[PDB]
Amino acid sequence: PKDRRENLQKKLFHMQQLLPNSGLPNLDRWHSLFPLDTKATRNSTCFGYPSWMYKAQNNKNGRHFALRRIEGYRLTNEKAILNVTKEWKKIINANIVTVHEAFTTEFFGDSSLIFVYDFHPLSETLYDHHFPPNNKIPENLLWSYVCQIANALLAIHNAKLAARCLELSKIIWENNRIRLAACSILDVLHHKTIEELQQEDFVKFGRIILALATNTPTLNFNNIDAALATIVPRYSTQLRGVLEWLIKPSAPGETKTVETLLGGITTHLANFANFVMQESDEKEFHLMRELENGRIARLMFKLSVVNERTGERLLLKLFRDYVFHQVDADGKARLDTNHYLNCLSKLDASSEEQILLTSRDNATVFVVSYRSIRQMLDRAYGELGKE
Amino acid sequence: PKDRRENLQKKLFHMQQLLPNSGLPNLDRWHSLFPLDTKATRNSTCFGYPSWMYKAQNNKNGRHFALRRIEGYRLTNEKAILNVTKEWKKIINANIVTVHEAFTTEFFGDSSLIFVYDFHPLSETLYDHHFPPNKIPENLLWSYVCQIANALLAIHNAKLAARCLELSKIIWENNRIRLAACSILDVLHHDSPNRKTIEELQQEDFVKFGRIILALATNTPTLNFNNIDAALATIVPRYSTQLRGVLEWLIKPSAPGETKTVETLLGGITTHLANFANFVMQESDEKEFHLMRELENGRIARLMFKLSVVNERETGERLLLKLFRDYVFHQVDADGKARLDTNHYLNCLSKLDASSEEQILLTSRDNATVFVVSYRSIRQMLDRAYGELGKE
Ligand SMILES: Nc1ncnc2c1ncn2[C@@H]1O[C@H](COP(=O)(O)OP(=O)(O)OP(O)(O)=S)[C@@H](O)[C@H]1O
Ligand SMILES: Nc1ncnc2c1ncn2[C@@H]1O[C@H](COP(=O)(O)OP(=O)(O)OP(O)(O)=S)[C@@H](O)[C@H]1O
Repeated sequence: PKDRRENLQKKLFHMQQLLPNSGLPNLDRWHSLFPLDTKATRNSTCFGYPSWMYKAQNNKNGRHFALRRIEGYRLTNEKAILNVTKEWKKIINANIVTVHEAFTTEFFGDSSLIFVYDFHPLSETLYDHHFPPNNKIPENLLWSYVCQIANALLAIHNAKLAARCLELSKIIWENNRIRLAACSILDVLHHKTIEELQQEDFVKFGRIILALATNTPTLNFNNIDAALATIVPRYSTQLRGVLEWLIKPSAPGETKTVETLLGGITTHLANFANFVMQESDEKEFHLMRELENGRIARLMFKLSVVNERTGERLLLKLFRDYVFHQVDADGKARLDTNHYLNCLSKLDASSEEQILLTSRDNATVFVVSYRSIRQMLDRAYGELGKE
Repeated sequence: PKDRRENLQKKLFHMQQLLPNSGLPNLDRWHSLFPLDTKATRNSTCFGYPSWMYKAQNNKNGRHFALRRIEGYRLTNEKAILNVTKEWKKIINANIVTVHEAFTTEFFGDSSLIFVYDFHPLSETLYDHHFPPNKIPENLLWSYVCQIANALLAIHNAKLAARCLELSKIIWENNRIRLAACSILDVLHHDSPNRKTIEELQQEDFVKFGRIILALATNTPTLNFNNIDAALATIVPRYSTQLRGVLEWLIKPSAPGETKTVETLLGGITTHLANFANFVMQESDEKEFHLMRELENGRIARLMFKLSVVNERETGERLLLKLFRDYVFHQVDADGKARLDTNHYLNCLSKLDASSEEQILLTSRDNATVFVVSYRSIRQMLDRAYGELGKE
């Protein structure tokens, strides 16, 4: 479908996107740096330092990656990078943006620390997404968020680690898929036990969901119980119950763990697993249909290698003119992308439909089907492979 | 990849796939019936009647569906088909082959009852897959447990039961399993003495659940009543203790003080549902990269469309596009023989599509002149020339 296709068109387009007038310094291992930031203002609330986001191409493999730059940071200990990235690089999770390495650079005309993450096109912060630069969220979507975050914490926690940074602005959204996008950063900048940090995780978890449910971006100390009571008419009591459990501190004799929360999740984990599957299935049928592009592109390779290098190949020449050199009555071009598309669709299927191939010298004209032409193309292409 | 390319084409070929000499009769709304039974033998153990499987194309929408034929069933009551399919038609679940309708027909030269299901290409029965005509990994077994649990959850919350729960009636396709005989016994037992309650029937599901997994785990197709506890102690060394505990919980009838529900099983599974959920998600992501690649192919094809339109329509700035085409596809070796290289073709057009800043050398027909040019420059010459033809 169209929305799915235009989403994919927007993803591929974001990756190629550049800014011809931009002046950002090329790194030793990176080039084509592109800004990901959506506003012109930066605060040090999130990191303790100003932050910049960029899309860049790797010089060695050419793939695109995301770089989070921390402004005004000087390395005072090579252990702070090495003792953190050694643990976080290993963590691979569908709801955590994977980090690869961390290094300092001086190319920004200052001292910056640079983290590399997987680049996810069209990702926008969960904050900006539910609170635009200027109603209520379905409960199902809220449960989608809880399950995804639960999946992440289970894995982080299975590594004797903690998220530390768990906020609306550091979780990326892309078609209802959310990921933790600031991992391993506070781990480095700070050099306090992991368990208490793990407990704060549950707390930060709760405020994020609570914020979305009550439609309030900024969160205060005073309404952890007030805003908790605004959700009972709009949402189920089960929802309010989970939020209450994550956010409230005590857990007096047996402290909060992810494994205990899961039974709390229950059907939504099963339901959720069902949803991702319905989605993986829908992509499967959508994939098979696109396979034609590969079949069509591969046909164009063959036709172009053969053309213009005589014989049976004359028809193939006459065929290209038929597909692409069509003109209107005044001599004006009859550009029709659909025509290009439909000829090749028919060529790929070895369609039995017939066409008229007039030579430049009009004395001879060939009546032929797409099937025959298709068989002719592979033939000529195969004879070039013999030598 | 080779496997990814080959698996998906095998799906599309199977949906369209034919057998001309079959002699099979078109129904009131269906045509082009293609047989799916892979074996030459039929027993009436599963349904009580011989069964036949077909793929058929719908007369109205042209889409393919699977039809399970029950040979020799005479309709004695319409309430049997309405009362059942109205509840099951409502259920949409990824581990359940969705059922649409049920009707009788006489086109087979007899009395047949027909169920229509969604058609899932390249599907094979869980039985034939693991027991064809060394250990099954534990990860895969939990995947089956999670999927079946997912199905039972949806079924049970609909005040229904699986009824049909066997290896031969579950289809496997790339580690994805689905129940493929649902709503049938609902019909075939719709009219019989001593009916069990949906509550009692729901309990049998759990028992059949355990036996299926147990069967895969003990790698014994045939399972007997005497080894429900015997075959159960062989898996603690091969498999984890959690797994044995769950099978025991599912299979044993007793439900000693309370009877078993899926909601209770779910909490028993715990991390394995997350593991599974995490896995399906990553696999769904990989399809996204393959998807984008194919969409990319569309962009490459659209570039060559433009390029083919311009070429042989020249000199000037279009002479370079002509020379670019020679550069990409008319490459020859030192001997003079053609140098076919799809990779060369591929990487050139990728660079053309990205408006790469990389430069390449374009030699003219006459070996005297060579153009130092970038893909970006080539790209801008290409789009500029293509736009100027729509202007006239
Ligand atoms: N792995 C990633 N892949 C792609 N885009 C990403 C990735 N991680 C982050 N982003 C993008 O980078 C941005 C990071 O968020 P920020 O720009 O720091 O939020 P912000 O609030 O606008 O800026 P502040 O206030 O200075 S933290 C998001 O808008 C995402 O779109
Ligand atoms: N809903 C379905 N969609 C696609 N293929 C299906 C479906 N249901 C069953 N099949 C295929 O049916 C084939 C065999 O059908 P079955 O009736 O389940 O087994 P069988 O051994 O051929 O027949 P009997 O009578 O049980 S011995 C399997 O290889 C499956 O791929």
